[PDB]
Amino acid sequence: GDTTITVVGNLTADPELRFTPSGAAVANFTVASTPRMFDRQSGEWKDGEALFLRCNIWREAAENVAESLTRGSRVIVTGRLKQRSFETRKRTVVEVEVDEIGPSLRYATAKVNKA
Amino acid sequence: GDTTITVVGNLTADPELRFTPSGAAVANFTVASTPRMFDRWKDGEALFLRCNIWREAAENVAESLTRGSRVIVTGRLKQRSFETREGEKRTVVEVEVDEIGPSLRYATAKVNKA
Amino acid sequence: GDTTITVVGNLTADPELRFTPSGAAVANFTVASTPRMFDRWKDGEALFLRCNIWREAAENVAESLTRGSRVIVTGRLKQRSFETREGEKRTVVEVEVDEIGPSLRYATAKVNKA
Amino acid sequence: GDTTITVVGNLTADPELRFTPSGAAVANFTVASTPRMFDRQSGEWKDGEALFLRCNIWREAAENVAESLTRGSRVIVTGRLKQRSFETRKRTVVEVEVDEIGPSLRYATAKVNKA
Repeated sequence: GDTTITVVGNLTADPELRFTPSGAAVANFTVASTPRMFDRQSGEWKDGEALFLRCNIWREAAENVAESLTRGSRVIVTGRLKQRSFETRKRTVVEVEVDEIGPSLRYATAKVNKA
Repeated sequence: GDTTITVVGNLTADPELRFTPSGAAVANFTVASTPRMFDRWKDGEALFLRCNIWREAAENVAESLTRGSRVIVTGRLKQRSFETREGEKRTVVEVEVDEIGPSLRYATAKVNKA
Repeated sequence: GDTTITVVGNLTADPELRFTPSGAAVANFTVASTPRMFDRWKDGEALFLRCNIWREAAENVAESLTRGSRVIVTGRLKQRSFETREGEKRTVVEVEVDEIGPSLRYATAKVNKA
Repeated sequence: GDTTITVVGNLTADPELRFTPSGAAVANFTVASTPRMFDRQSGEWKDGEALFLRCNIWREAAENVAESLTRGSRVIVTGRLKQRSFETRKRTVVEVEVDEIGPSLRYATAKVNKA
């Protein structure tokens, strides 16, 4: 029993594809979820918190991401919340191990190809 | 305090775009979600959820997706209690979609930016 | 790849503890979840989910909760397509519970550690 | 549209109740979600990642938490993911603004009182 979450947002930049020594592909990126707060006084719905989530995806699904998504795409993401330890000069970070992901058809249309 | 859910699965039938005489557009599609563990091992159970999305998105949906497409759907769980004048006691569930996209798990897609 | 949901709401009726002749214990309860925004404004819509939990938890549930209790439920969305030999075409949904607890939003509780 | 999540875990310590200058109560705590990985070789299900989430809850619901929960209780939590900026000597942190919360009846029974 892991802690999963769905994140809707935009990619801060282009997907970053590298390779492990053994050859498996990995893509990393952050998504930016911006909520809209109502403001029951002056103006209608405004822009809320930031929320920058670093997700990393693997092997052949990561290959697909690198080929389909770019800077500032609106995506839907579902994944597991992981926690990593980085060294000072020492605390934690929170990332999203991606299970599924795809371009949101809210403001865009897509041309899909199955493998 | 609405109950929301995320659902991954494949569409069971091409989307059904329709227009309200008020000029608004609507898409209806149902998602079939099916677990699948492996070895000694495969398949297991299923879930069919009637879904609907409104406005622009609905048009993009009907243009981008087809039967069998693996989509990720997020939305709200709506429920109605129909009939009683027949004796019975029926109930149905649907999902008012917020966001939806094709999955890039087994596919690649060219996202025509629009 | 199971579809899970979180649900907040009140129990509609005291839990129904039962024992299987195999010595296992089972709890059945349905949650009613109802949105409620305010001013000019109150109430709106509803959701009834048949729930079931097994084993130890089931015993604790039947001892801790009653009708009207506000619980937080997390679990799995199970669905069955019953009947057809009647002409019709019925479908029902239930929730196989993983975790459940009373909500401390409008209540306090003394958690007898056990 | 915020990013919400459900966290099941245990409180690392006792709830910490303070008060804003105006009088509103606030409770803070971290929950510890430990997943169990199967290990299809030697041993059955093991203990997985850590996952420490700092949740903070407000006014009169926080009062209720401070009165009902203690060190190492198993709780269910549902909330929004917030991101805060702390000063170096400068990056971000991720916390959970709690909506609802309660003791899980998995291994414990509870005696509830309505207000």
